[PDB]
Amino acid sequence: SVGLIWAQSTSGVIGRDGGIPWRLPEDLAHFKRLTMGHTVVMGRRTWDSLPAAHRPLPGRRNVVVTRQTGLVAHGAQVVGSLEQALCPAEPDAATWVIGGAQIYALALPLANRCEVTEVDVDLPPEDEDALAPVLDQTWAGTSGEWLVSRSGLRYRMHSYRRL
Ligand SMILES: NC(=O)c1ccc[n+]([C@@H]2O[C@H](COP(=O)([O-])OP(=O)(O)OC[C@H]3O[C@@H](n4cnc5c(N)ncnc54)[C@H](OP(=O)(O)O)[C@@H]3O)[C@@H](O)[C@H]2O)c1
Ligand SMILES: CCc1nc(N)nc(N)c1OCCCOc1cccc(CCC(=O)O)c1
Ligand SMILES: [Cl-]
Repeated sequence: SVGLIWAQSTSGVIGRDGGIPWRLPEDLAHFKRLTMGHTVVMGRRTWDSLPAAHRPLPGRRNVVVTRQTGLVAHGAQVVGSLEQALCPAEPDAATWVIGGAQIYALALPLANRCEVTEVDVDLPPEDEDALAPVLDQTWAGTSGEWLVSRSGLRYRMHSYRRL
């Protein structure tokens, strides 16, 4: 079972300028709760985007997908394709693909679950933005209530499963 987890603005933006263009502590807490103890698979750009105290993400098996031969990622396992990341020598009951846009597009056909945070922040897309995948009719989901963060942003969590 492979799941995707991401946070997006309502407009679909997930990344800008090498980072995430809002601050939402409640989403980071949700991400920690869903992923702790499990495998997290990410593209190399997302690995390079992690803040220092989160590189590697503590308490998870970190896997980094790159085409670079010989890349060392201290605290993570380096693999050469998403398929390799999903064929571990040591199986894990739960594997989460945690971004970014390039890796989500490769992972979506292989996944059966998506956990999405929607953030009500106005971000007209800009040309180098990383965008969320769009879930088609093969997916169905459920939505939590709109909540207000302690920092003031409206947000809500959606849970999708493959039909
Ligand atoms: N809001 C969220 O939930 C969320 C989550 C994660 C990331 N983000 C944001 O998203 C952005 C990063 O996303 P991104 O789309 O630019 O990059 P990405 O998907 O994280 O990483 C892209 C890299 O993955 C490797 N890769 C891609 N396709 C591959 C393939 N077929 N085989 C092997 N390796 C492959 C390449 O690494 P090499 O160049 O090393 O070969 C490529 O440069 C950042 O802004 C980050 O902050 C947001
Ligand atoms: C929490 C974002 C997130 N949220 C969900 N729901 N799914 C994800 N895959 C997801 O990204 C996980 C990879 C990035 O991890 C961190 C971890 C800690 C602090 C930051 C700040 C980024 C900034 O402020 O630029 C980023
Ligand atoms: Cl974390």
